[PDB]
Amino acid sequence: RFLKVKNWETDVVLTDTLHLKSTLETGCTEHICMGSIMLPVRTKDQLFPLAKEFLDQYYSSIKRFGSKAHMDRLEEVNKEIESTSTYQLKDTELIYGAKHAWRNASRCVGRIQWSKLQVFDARDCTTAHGMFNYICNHVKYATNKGNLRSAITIFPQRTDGKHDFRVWNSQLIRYAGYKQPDGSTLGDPANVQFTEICIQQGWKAPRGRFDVLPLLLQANGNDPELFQIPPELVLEVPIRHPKFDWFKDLGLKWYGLPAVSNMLLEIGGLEFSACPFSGWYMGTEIGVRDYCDNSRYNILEEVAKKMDLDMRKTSSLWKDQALVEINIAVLYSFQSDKVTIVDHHSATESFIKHMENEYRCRGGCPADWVWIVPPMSGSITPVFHQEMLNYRLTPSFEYQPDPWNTHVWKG
Amino acid sequence: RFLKVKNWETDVVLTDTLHLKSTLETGCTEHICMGSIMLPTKDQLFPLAKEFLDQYYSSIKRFGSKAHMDRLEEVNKEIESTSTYQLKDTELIYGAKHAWRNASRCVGRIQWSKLQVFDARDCTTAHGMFNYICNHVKYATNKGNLRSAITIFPQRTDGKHDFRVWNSQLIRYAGYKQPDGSTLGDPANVQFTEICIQQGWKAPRGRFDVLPLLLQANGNDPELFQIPPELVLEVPIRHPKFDWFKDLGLKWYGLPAVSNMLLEIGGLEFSACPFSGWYMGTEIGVRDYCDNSRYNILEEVAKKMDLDMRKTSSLWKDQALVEINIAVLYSFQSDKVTIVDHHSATESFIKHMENEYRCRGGCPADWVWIVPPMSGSITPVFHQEMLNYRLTPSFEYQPDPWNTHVW
Ligand code: HEM
Ligand code: HEM
Ligand SMILES: Cc1cc(N)nc(CCc2cccc([C@@H](O)Cc3cc(C)cc(N)n3)c2)c1
Ligand SMILES: Cc1cc(N)nc(CCc2cccc([C@@H](O)Cc3cc(C)cc(N)n3)c2)c1
Ligand SMILES: C[C@H](O)[C@H](O)[C@H]1CNc2nc(N)[nH]c(=O)c2N1
Ligand SMILES: C[C@H](O)[C@H](O)[C@H]1CNc2nc(N)[nH]c(=O)c2N1
Ligand SMILES: [Zn+2]
Repeated sequence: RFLKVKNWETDVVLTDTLHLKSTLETGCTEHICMGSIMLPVRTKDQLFPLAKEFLDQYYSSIKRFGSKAHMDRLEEVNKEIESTSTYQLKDTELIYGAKHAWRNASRCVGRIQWSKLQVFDARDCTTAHGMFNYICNHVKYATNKGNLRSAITIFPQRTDGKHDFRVWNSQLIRYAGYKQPDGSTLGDPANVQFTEICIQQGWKAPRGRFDVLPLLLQANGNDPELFQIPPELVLEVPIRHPKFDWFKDLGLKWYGLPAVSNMLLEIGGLEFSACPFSGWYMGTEIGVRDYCDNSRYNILEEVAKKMDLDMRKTSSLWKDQALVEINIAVLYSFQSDKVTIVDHHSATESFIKHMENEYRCRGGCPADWVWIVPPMSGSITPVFHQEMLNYRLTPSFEYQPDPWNTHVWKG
Repeated sequence: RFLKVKNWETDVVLTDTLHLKSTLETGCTEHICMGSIMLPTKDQLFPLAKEFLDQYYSSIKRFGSKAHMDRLEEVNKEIESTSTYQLKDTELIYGAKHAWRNASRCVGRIQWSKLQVFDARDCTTAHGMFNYICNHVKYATNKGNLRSAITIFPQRTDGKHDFRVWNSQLIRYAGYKQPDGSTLGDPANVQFTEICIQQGWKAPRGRFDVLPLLLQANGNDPELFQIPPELVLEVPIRHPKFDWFKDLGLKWYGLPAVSNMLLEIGGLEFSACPFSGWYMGTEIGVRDYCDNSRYNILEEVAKKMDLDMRKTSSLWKDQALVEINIAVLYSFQSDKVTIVDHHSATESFIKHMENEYRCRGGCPADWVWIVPPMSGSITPVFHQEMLNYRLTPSFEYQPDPWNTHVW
């Protein structure tokens, strides 16, 4: 069965057949849409179908479907599963797998870049210290002195789920936050809980507004250990505004490398539970969400103050006014320092073109509108007017519970 | 099956039980989410009627009472005979108010229980419909102190006797494309603005030309009528800071009044049912003025602001968009015409959601439509998980008359 999506701005219609190859389930039914819900160990029995499915895709993409090499590989994975209850991916398979997961990520506006991903294979890693080493090379390579490059590092897959590799950090680089006894937060409120663990694990806290957290790393199901990213490796950008000279005196800066480290890469039924990946920022991620969410740095008040806006009635749109100024400043700061960044008009325009192309070549592009539309200026970007279909393909990135909620402490 | 929703800005958690009473379908399956898609007999009539009368009698705490059963009985008899039935006034009022209460795409529902219902079921002609509509407009407008209202024309019968209002809103500006290539006035209304001339309207050939009402009673060819200009309240748009703003010569009408929808009560189809309330600011400033296939004034306003229009990253569109929206709010407020800003309306709807969770056990809401088209993440609805499902009574879309009416 075929499906059509329409663009309401341009009247362009497209046709999805790709949703037919859809394995996983959405959370919705005929009677309920869960489209805005934030969050919607394997036996051999369930493993071999998922293995075969994946290897069938892999072998079409290299145009060797049904080849002797396709058949032998199947045969060999089969054997290894019945013998060992799991299997190992070839290098090329891991590469293709990680690229496809990104490509299938329906919540990512950045997917035009999907085919340029530097995959680091850290499947020989055995210790935390090893993890730290791999991650440092990740950070340095992806940073590339401000000329950011997409990359991901892949640690050893789950086995019995008692020997997990995890990167406790949600991102490799993120600022501390510290709840004060008067109730106010210093630094990033998003990171309070994780900062406390870090403190607990013996991290000595500088207790400033922009302290970079230490990596907290678990190998082979062991207790996690702390490590300090070398600060020479952490690219940061001081936030100034092109016209507003007082802007710099707000004391704000942000780091340049967005690197998500808490998700799970599923490839052919294998679970890679530490797979930190990184790209570059869309301006709004910092300027709208990081600075301006009420449960984050929440600088709207102080920026609006300094702008002397009328703050006495919301109807003055003073909140909206400051929000724009702050995003102007984020883009200007990064561009001035030659650190890769993309604005939301440009990101969304690019994505429309990716999506169209994806329909042409692939028969579809799963896309989550709730997440693809930017958190400011929604309707003046072309994605707002784009109908999208959301469905789950593997390989894929999935969420996983926070490790402190599930970890068996060794002491 | 007892579902939770979380606010991620406040950690507030509500449990939804109301979705279990869902009678309509979404477009979504286990395998595909369609959340972002704009438009996805005696027999079936009795259950629909029963289900409706059941909620009615329950709402007035007379569930399973004498009066309840008798009514079920009476409606049963009438169906058996006439192949339809008629709603009592009280039911009609409940039906409409509830159709609005169940509108998952509407942010303005905190107001749902104060809808003024005008029973136009006794109407028989376009002139009649015109008269009923003018009274609606005048009552609703109320000199700027806008009031919610809906006017209900007769229900569908055999579906060749349909009452329809061909306009998509009662009050909308004409659109005509010119030899030059582009468009004058409002590009959304081009096709209809033609159907009006292709029907005999002389057009004042201007921008903000209020279009003629085009009315269809009992299935007949539809007829033209000009709403007395004195009944169309308009607001000249100016900026509280920028005096050149007014020189763009922009105005907007005060009365948003949707007129092409179909209202379904207890299986009955009210296909002419224009309803109106008041504007949230962004509807005009973000959508009407700034959409590319609408008035598209951003490029023009940005100029007068002397912004850097060289590169997308100066956020000039965004900068302008805010000022425009300041100007709309400012003007309406100055002229004491009712209007609500997106911050206030979303705060109100969060409050409404609260209310509905504890009083009704839930509140269907379509996130894609509830979050405003600007400044999304700084309004509280952005961070609010919503569950979307279809309840009844309801408003529903229906095909453009001209594609359908037998001429
Ligand atoms: C090229 C630079 C990139 C940009 C500008 C970009 C943009 C984004 C943005 C704006 C979001 C929504 C995040 C939010 O606002 O909360 C997102 C989500 C996502 N992105 Fe991309 N992205 C990029 C690279 C990548 C890479 C390299 C991967 C993995 C290989 C990736 C995978 C995802 C995933 C899995 C999500 C969903 C997160 C979730 O479900 O919580 N992104 N991306
Ligand atoms: C009180 C002032 C009101 C405000 C501020 C309000 C606000 C809104 C907004 C912002 C939308 C999304 C529309 C768009 O962007 O195109 C909306 C849609 C809707 N509203 Fe309300 N509304 C109000 C009164 C009413 C009344 C009186 C009714 C009916 C009695 C109603 C029923 C609907 C319906 C049925 C839709 C969209 C239907 C669809 O597309 O499926 N609204 N309204
Ligand atoms: C609070 C919260 C709740 C929840 N249920 N899920 C989440 C995860 C969502 C998320 C949060 C921050 C950063 C990203 C990331 O997606 C940010 C990112 C990553 C990459 C690689 C590139 C880029 N431009 N941006 C994703 C967060
Ligand atoms: C182009 C298009 C195509 C399509 N298939 N559907 C639509 C959506 C239908 C719609 C359009 C404009 C305004 C409203 C209305 O929702 C606008 C409105 C109505 C009321 C009563 C109050 C208020 N504040 N605002 C509804 C649009
Ligand atoms: C494609 C997308 O579904 C469509 O543009 C929707 C999105 N959200 C909307 N939200 C509102 N309030 N009004 C709209 O017209 C739309 N349009
Ligand atoms: C409730 C809702 O799902 C949630 O607040 C979402 C909405 N859209 C988003 N979109 C992006 N890009 N990032 C987010 O964190 C969110 N949060
Ligand atoms: Zn859905």
